[PDB]
Amino acid sequence: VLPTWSLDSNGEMRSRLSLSEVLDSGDLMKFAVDKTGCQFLEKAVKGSLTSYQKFQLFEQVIGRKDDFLKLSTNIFGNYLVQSVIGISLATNDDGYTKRQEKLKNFISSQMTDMCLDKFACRVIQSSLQNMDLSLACKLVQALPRDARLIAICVDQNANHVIQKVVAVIPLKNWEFIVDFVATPEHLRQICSDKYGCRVVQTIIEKLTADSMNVDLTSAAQNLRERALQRLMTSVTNRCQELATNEYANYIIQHIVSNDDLAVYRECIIEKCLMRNLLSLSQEKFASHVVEKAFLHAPLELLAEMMDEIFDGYIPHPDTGKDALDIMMFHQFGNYVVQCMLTICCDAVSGRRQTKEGGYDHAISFQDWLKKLHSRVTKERHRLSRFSSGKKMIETLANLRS
RNA sequence: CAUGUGCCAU
Repeated sequence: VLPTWSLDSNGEMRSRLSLSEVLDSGDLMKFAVDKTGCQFLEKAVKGSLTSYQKFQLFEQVIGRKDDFLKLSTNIFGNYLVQSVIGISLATNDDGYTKRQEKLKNFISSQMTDMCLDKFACRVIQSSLQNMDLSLACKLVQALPRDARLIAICVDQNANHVIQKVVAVIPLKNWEFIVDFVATPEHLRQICSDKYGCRVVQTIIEKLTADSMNVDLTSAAQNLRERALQRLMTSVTNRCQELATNEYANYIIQHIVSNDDLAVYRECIIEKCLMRNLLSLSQEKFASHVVEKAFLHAPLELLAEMMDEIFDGYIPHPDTGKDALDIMMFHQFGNYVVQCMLTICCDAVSGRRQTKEGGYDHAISFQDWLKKLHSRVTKERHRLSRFSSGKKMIETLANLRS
């Protein structure tokens, strides 16, 4: 595959082969897509480069559209393109603006195809990270705004381009991605997907006013807050679909677990989880969300949650004597009951705070623990047959000390 | 029932 003027009598490259010989020969494309040839170029381009060698490298690697696209989508050549891009941005000569402008053009024209390509998406992320801000923002504007943007968010490779944008580009230049994701149909498709949920999760974290965003100005905080409220509105409106989904349940858990998103935790608990705890506790994926709600709900909402379990309506009653008995022995609900019991034991033993709003809720935790202990005592025979039941009994048996 | 799900990609 390599041109014969570069091989040995054994079929390998000559030791005294130089970078200028490859650049002057016009056969760089044959080396860059070859295994051992690309690695020669990888070592060569990181040595000392004369003015003309940079001239030749820039032209042949990032100066021709078809050659640039062909190398960016190659299993080996994509590494060479990333190396030359880095050299081009560290070489502040005359054509520093021409080369970066041309590089923008080559990428913008084939933005969707290279995002979806396993190897060219690496060129996108490297360019977003190292290009000047004003140039990197032009690549962001080149992202599609239709159904192709959904395919990017759910692609195994293209989703990292969106994650890179979120990480290194200011929110002002990718706010349209937030409002695209917050569109209900797009949110449904994206949050039902393995890679799409990580994209939405990364967006939520960046839009959170936590310790990592304290460096923002007031204008950047206001912009971030408005984008957060819009996205949270769509998330909370589809909370039932998301909490029960195999992938989106991690997003609802993150929101409920994050103190810096407390307003949306309480919104999720009321609009979605309340009056549905019994049904959701028997769900494979939503039961994890119910555990998080019990762990992190404010004490006023927690009291309503406890009261819903202890004296809750069972519409269309069949099996189980009450909601507590159903959950106590259900294959998934038993983890919720263990969570309820551990919360109450931690509160009674001074391991969990019982004061909120200035008033102590210890008397309520005492009442909930008394109900659970009374139930576990009367059910001890059947609980002894289950792993969960053994742990519930031991939890109450260890609180005696 | 000694029990119940991910992303982390050349």
